[PDB]
Amino acid sequence: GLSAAQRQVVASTWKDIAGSDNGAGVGKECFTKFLSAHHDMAAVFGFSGASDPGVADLGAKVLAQIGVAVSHLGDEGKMVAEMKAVGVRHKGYGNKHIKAEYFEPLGASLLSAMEHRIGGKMNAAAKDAWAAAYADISGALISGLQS
Ligand code: HEM
Repeated sequence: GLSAAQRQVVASTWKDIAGSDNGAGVGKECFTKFLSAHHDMAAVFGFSGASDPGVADLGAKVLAQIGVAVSHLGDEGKMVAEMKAVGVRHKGYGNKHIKAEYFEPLGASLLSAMEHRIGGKMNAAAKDAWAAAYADISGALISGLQS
């Protein structure tokens, strides 16, 4: 699971990529590749491919969640309180599908995008900490997900 160092290496890489945009250019470029490589979900998000500005609307709003979740990682006292609520919302979306199997990929593929901003600071302890933490952030959302 998350370690004492990874949990810290997470808040150290989120205070640079998000900064003020909170990951605005991290979700629009992350979900974009996901929607494309994943056409079965492109219709679930509400786009016609990886060329719709709507993606930046979801990723930008999704990245923020991970940001608020990066300040807790193991702290599931409140972090899961909001994330768990997201799942309860996804289960009541329009596609009526959503799967945690897609979360991992959308999470791992996200790290490949993070390097875009802190490409000079994204070190091994940074991509491995967010790769293991993304499982707890997106995983905690699977609590209220899947009605
Ligand atoms: C890969 C599986 C996922 C699918 C298919 C999915 C799909 C969606 C869809 C369809 C929407 C709303 C579409 C619209 O804008 O009309 C949405 C919103 C959202 N998703 Fe996801 N999502 C997934 C994973 C995640 C994960 C892992 C997170 C957490 C990091 C997340 C966080 C959010 C947030 C925060 C919103 C917006 C809620 C708000 O209005 O505040 N989603 N998602």
